[PDB]
Amino acid sequence: DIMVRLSPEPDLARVVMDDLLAPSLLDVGDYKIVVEEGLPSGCPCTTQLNSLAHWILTLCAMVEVTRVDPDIVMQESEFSFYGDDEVVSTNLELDMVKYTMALRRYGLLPTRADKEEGPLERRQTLQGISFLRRAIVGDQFGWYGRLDRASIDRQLLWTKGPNHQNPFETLPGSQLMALLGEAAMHGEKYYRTVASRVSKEAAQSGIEMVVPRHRSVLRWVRFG
Amino acid sequence: PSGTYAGLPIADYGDAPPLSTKTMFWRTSPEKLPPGAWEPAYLGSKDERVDGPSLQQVMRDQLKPYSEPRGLLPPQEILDAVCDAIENRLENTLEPQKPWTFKKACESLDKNTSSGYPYHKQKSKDWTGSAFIGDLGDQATHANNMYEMGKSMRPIYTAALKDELVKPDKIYGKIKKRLLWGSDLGTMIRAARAFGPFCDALKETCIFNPIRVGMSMNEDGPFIFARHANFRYHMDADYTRWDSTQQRAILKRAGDIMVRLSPEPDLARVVMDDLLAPSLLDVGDYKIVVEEGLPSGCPCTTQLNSLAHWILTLCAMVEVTRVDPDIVMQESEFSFYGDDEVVSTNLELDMVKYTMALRRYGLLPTRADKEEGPLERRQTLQGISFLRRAIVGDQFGWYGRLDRASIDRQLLWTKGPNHQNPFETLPGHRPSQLMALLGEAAMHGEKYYRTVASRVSKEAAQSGIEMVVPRHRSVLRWVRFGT
Amino acid sequence: DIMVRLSPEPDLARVVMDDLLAPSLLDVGDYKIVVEEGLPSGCPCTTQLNSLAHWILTLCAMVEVTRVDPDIVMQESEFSFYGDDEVVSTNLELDMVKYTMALRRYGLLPTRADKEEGPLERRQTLQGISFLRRAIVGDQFGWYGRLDRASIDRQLLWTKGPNHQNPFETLPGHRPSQLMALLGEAAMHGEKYYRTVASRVSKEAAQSGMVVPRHRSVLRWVRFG
Repeated sequence: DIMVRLSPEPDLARVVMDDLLAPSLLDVGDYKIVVEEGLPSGCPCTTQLNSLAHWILTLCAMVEVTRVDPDIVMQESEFSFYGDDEVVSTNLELDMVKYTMALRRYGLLPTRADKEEGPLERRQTLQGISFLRRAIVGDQFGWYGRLDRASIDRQLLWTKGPNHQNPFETLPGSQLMALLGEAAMHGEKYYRTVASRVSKEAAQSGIEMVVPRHRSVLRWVRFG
Repeated sequence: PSGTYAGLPIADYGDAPPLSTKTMFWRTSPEKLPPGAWEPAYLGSKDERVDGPSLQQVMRDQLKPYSEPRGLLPPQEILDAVCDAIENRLENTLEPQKPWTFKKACESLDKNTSSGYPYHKQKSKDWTGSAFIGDLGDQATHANNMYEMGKSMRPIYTAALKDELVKPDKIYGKIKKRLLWGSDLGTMIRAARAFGPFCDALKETCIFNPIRVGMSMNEDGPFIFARHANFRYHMDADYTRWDSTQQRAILKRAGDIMVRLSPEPDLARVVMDDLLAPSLLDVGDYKIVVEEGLPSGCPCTTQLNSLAHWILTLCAMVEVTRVDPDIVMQESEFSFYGDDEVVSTNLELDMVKYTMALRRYGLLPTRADKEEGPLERRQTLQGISFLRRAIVGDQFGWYGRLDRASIDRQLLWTKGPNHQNPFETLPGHRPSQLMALLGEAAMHGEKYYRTVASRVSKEAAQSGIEMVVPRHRSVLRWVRFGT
Repeated sequence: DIMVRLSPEPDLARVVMDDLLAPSLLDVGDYKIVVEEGLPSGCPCTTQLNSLAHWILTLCAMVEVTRVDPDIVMQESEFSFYGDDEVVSTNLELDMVKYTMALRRYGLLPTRADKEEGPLERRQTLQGISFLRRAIVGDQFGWYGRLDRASIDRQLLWTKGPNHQNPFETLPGHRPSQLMALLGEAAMHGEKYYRTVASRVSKEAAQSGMVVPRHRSVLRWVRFG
């Protein structure tokens, strides 16, 4: 309804949204079944819609805990929503017990990092939080998001290509420089490791590639 | 052979010898023990002090914790960052070393301990003063050739029980005897050649790095404690079952650090992979498979354990404070000797969440009052314990002082050959240990020094020769300030 | 008196100290004059003696200011004395006004770093204070004393040799250990200054007839080694 009211052609978007949010027909191959609830995550705009829903739910929980009007929360808070992914920063003293209780009451499934039962954790610093598979870090140059180490090693182990049946087939056929950049934000040690791996790899395939110094590629990815 | 021994899988049959029923501790005088005094641990079915279980049952009781579910692993980003920080600090601190020869690795071993599998022979029985010969010589040569070839060998550990003075409740009440891991000569030599350079280079910087393995309390102690006292808050977690509760992944990170700093990294990688693989412990009846815990048999096991302790502590502090590990490391001073720690820091640490993260990692920290709850944090270094010493400070500086009870114990008990009745009086020599005891007693004042001096004079005037009991001030100056 | 009473032959040392502290005969070339006061800084022990005097004076001022006993001062404080050079660390709440007043009353001439009149400055951190012409610095590895930059550049500009008249004459002689020690002292200032000093040393070695290590190796050698 928000998206329609904010659209330049509200009646046509109203019809399209009513069609989108009606009980959906999912084709599982054998039959077409009717899914009445959940999110139909197929449409191109589904990410914005999902993010707006996340925003609504979060604000609702905070108004249920603080009992103050949503504008008060929203002027005292900064939200970041990408579908199911969130980062919530706020100045209000939030009772995390009741916050988690209200979240679980809505049907949601919030989880602690230790995967144990109990209330959600709130920290006094943004460092360490994860967003878009990256960790939020800060230094004398400012804040940044750095891809975790597992994803870098993983993309060093696997490359994308045409569809095949045995995942352990080696492909006899860019991304390496992006991996080098993402590894530069982890220090000179990990950069040296990744640089050795890429140098050994690219000398077994295609063409040679310059392996920059840590400081140069770090400068390029941080301050472009 | 299949089955389950003490909750742990069975792999093969046991070639280990029977558990020792003797003790090395002798009484110094035929007088009656004071009530509540300490006595050597339970000695088996032949122990005439109590009727207790078999030593096999006590070893089973000590092996039960190794079957227990592990704790949670720290967050991966924190772990990677802290391991990189530790490795970088060691690179900045450690002096590069030259690879160890077979001769140097063979001369580094203690020849008064068992060779382990398969001979269980005292190393000195096949020692020439230069290299190994005989059975132990062939074992050593095979281990060395496999080391040079970069080929893997699986270590076979031998289980034993520790002979030591324990509180009487551990003898006349619920009987307990600490579990010891002995290693085989081949694995000893492999680990020596691999990590001798690293351990020695770490020992040369026992003052500037928290791994305090190899330090001398009387010479290097005061500096360590002044460095600690430069900081605001001080704590000691005093973990219970440190080795049983360790996770092999943390030990693998520590071993990666130890290998990356070694002069022969490819060979040390193979040796560490062999050390940290599922361990084969020989409990006498069977050879069982211990998949987790710490195999505390190898010569480098102390450095490895200390590094793991460092990793875990830093991880917990970074998980609570969310500040970078190097920032912690310049705002903190650690002292680690295996399971023993002293942590000094300026950061305002939420001891509740700190203890929560520690218990989440599988560790078992205990309060001083032995009651459950959060860890204690103090604003002074005074009272903290490290290497069985108490940290004290005065106008001359800081120092480590042996407790009074330990002094009384060493006055009551002396080490000698293995016997069956701990209350037998030793007719033999301790002319050197006694002077050290006099020095340790001097740090308690002239009264306690007079008492200890009376006891020493009485003990040496009823036996052998004698010695001149120096003035309090002279021996105090001698033990405090190097002479 | 302290130094004599602690010597193994106190009666023999007494006469020598009485001779040392008596009105001194200073030879200024034309005459031998009588210096009744001051410190005769010629004897081998003159530094220790001076330092002991420094100790006394410092302690006196503090007990005159704090009104607490000197042994309590000394167990609640840490002193460092090298003749006229000192570093005083203490936990006592010290009125720097009365401290400087008592020092100037004793004939001493304490000076601020900014060369302005007023009481002495006390800081809550040991970092930055100077002792033996070196600065006290601390890092994640511990504390250390590092020679200032000006002295390093000066020793790069000036070298010791035989006595001559024109200070701007260039010495034609071809210094190993001196330059290596200078490289070490420059290493404790960071890789930037170490690179500059290393370039200067190499350039000064291309006019004569060593291995210039990486910063980290020499840094570890001079810090821990």
